[PDB]
Parts: sequence; structure tokens; C-alpha cells
Amino acid sequence: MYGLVNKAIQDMISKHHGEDTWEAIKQKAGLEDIDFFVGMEAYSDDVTYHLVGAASEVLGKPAEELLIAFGEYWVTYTSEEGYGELLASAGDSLPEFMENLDNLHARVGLSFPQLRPPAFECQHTSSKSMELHYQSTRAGLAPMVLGLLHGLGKRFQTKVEVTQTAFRETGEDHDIFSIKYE
Amino acid sequence: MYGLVNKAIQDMISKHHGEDTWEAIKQKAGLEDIDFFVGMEAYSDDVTYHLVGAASEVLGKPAEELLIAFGEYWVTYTSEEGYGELLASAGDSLPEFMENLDNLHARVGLSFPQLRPPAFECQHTSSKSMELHYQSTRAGLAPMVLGLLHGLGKRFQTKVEVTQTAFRETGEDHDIFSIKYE
Ligand code: HEM
Ligand code: HEM
Ligand SMILES: CC(=O)n1ccnc1
Ligand SMILES: CC(=O)n1ccnc1
Repeated sequence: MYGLVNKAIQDMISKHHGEDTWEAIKQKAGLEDIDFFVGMEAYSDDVTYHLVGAASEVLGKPAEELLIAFGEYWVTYTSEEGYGELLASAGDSLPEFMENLDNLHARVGLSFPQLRPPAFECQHTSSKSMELHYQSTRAGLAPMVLGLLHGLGKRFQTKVEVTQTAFRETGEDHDIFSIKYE
Repeated sequence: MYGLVNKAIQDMISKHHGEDTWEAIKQKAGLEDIDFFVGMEAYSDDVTYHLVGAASEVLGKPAEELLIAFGEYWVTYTSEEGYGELLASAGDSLPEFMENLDNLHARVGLSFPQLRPPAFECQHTSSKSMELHYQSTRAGLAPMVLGLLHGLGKRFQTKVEVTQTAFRETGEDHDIFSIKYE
């Protein structure tokens, strides 16, 4: 993924547990080479999965727990490290924001030309709920989606309950989530 | 399962979509025979699975969506139809409550002598998270667990993020969930 994603993971861990723990985690991941991540440069996905795996071992937490945290962090981190206006342009409510999400990533992708963004389709089951279809070229990041949805809830002061109802992981064509809000 | 469970399903559907729908649903499940469920009597599990499938066809919603709703409802329905004090005895926080859950179901089963309750084990990964191990003699109810957990979040005013990381369905030994709270 682009290095911004890894820089975020680093930031989150550095801020929550310290530079020593980040160093250990980098080292365990077999990335001591890399002095720093370049935000606008493409890295092999490997780098991200390894960091997450290594972060799991060192912190003694499951990978999935970290991806949930990281999902929520990213909402804050993007608003502060140069994507605040772009974020705000995507709307001022959760369902609006999610409807716009492919369009946000399209805009991101003019600037990051090699982006393989996820794809998100909403079916609104009412004014307070929806089905969210998450399609990705990558495996394993549904728990990140969950955290991202909870970060979006914080951003719009909406309470969101999210439950995953289909799993790419088992062989289903793609992750699907039921979501209830305010 | 005991009829209480089926009575709760009936109630949730009558209250949400009307008696006419309930009838259809009951009709579709091939249970027109049964005039009312007896709360303290044992039914074949068959009855609950048919009602759920039938509810899915009549309503145009996936089974899994209904089980999530039903899980959340049950938390409210038990507190109002005779299990309020027992619920409250199980604690005033989500992680406490989950640690007490086998004990709760044990008390329930002195009163319901043929109870096949689930089993839940918590490994706390921090003061705000845990791995929850759901063991059951039955298949299919993981989405019900998700709703129940959201229902418990409501009861304790805690925001809970839940993601399932192992699936009995696929032949893994049992369902496992990563959970983050408030
Ligand atoms: C300003 C806001 C955002 C920016 C700059 C951003 C940028 C990115 C970038 C650069 C990637 C890497 C894709 C790649 O390298 O191939 C990505 C992936 C991702 N984005 Fe965003 N994004 C933003 C907001 C969001 C939000 C709010 C969500 C919420 C659901 C979201 C969900 C994801 C997901 C799930 C991926 C995972 C990759 C995959 O599934 O294939 N993004 N995004
Ligand atoms: C407070 C009152 C509660 C009562 C009275 C109650 C009673 C029951 C009863 C009677 C069953 C049917 C089992 C059978 O017929 O053999 C059952 C199943 C179940 N209970 Fe509860 N329970 C309560 C709360 C909860 C809560 C909060 C949860 C949250 C996790 C929970 C999780 C379940 C699950 C998952 C089942 C499904 C059966 C299975 O996995 O085998 N229960 N409970
Ligand atoms: C990979 C990452 O932190 N994200 C999450 C959403 N968009 C990019
Ligand atoms: C069958 C069912 O939803 N439950 C859940 C908790 N206790 C009973």
C-alpha cells in the first residue's frame, strides 16, 4: 500500500506505546532497513501485513484488534496530516460519507496514481440503517473497516452499531456489514 | 430451544411488523398447528431455525440480519419478562457481565432443567479489549451473539466493536471474537 498507511501505523504505535516498542516492532517485521516511510510512495502490501503481524506478537494483542484501532485512528490522522478538507468534502453525516466513499478514493487516486482502493456500496434499509458491501483486492482488512466506521461515528457524533454478516475470508464473494446509526 | 426463545422471536416480529406478518411467518415455517409457545417447555431446535428462515423469506432480509436484531432484542426482552434481577446480578459492565455469563446461564438452568446453554470464555487483552470464545452445541448463532453484545453495550452505555475471527461453520473448533469496548 502507499507509505502513508504505514506511516500511520507507525504513528499510532509510537504515540500509544513509545519509540522503543515501535523499534522492536519494526525489527521483528524484518524492516530495519527502512529508515522511514515515504508517504506518496508505493510499498508491497507485505510490509503492512508484516507490521501488523509483528505488532500483534510484541503487544500480545490480536492482529484484528489492532486493525480496529488503526481504522479509528486513520480517520483522525487523515484529518490532521493533509486530508482534512477532502474528508470534510465527503459529507457531514455517516450515510452520506459512505455513499461518497468511492468518490473520495477516486480523488485520492488522481494524486496516488497506483492506488487500489477498496469499493463500497450502500443499500439503505431505512433512515437509521444500511447494508454495506465492502469489496477489496486485498484480504484481511474488514476489521479495519469496522474501526473506520467507528471513527466516522465519532467524527459526526453518531452512535453506530456495526455487524459483519458475510465474510470474504470463508469464501463469500465479499464482506458485508449491517449498520445501525444514531 | 425453550419456548421463551421462540416467544421472544414472535414478540419481536409482532411488535416490529404486525400480527399479520407474524402469522404469515408462522404459517411459512409450518407451525400453524401451535397456538402459542410455552416459555418453560422445550421445543426442537428445528422450530427456531424454521422460524428464522421463514422470517427471512417473508421479510426479504437475510437470516443473519434477523439473528442480529433478535440478539439485541433479547437483552431488553429478558429484563422485562421476568429476568431483570438475574440480568442485573450479572454485573454493571460489559466485561464483568461476560465473565459472569456461564454462571448466569447456570442459574437459569436450575430453573430450566434441560438447558443446553452456550459457553463463553474471555481472555482480556487489555482493560478495553478481549478475545471472546463462544462454544455451543448449536450451529448458526454467531450473528445472534453479535446482536447480544450490542444489546449489552446499550444496557451499560458502552460502545463495543466486535469482529469475528474464527468460524465453527468452517470446521474450526469454535467461534472467536475480538472485542473493543468504550
Ligand atoms: C482522506 C481520507 C482517506 C484517504 C487519504 C485514504 C487513502 C487511502 C489510501 C492511500 C489507501 C491505500 C490504498 C492502496 O495503497 O492501494 C486506502 C485504503 C483504504 N481505505 Fe482509504 N482513504 C481515506 C478515507 C477512508 C475512509 C474514511 C475509509 C472508511 C471506510 C477508507 C477505507 C479504506 C480501506 C478499507 C482501505 C483498505 C485497502 C483495501 O481494502 O484494498 N478510507 N485509503
Ligand atoms: C438474562 C437472561 C438470559 C436468559 C434468561 C437466558 C436464557 C437462555 C435460554 C433459555 C437459552 C436457550 C438454551 C436452550 O434452550 O437449551 C439461551 C441461549 C443463549 N444464550 Fe442466553 N439467557 C440470557 C442472557 C444471555 C445473554 C446476555 C447472552 C449474551 C451472550 C446470552 C447468550 C445466549 C446464546 C448465544 C444462546 C444460544 C444457544 C447456544 O449457543 O447454544 N444469553 N439463553
Ligand atoms: C489503510 C488505512 O489506514 N486506510 C484506512 C482507510 N483508508 C486508508
Ligand atoms: C436464544 C437467545 O437469544 N438467548 C440469548 C441469550 N439468552 C437467550
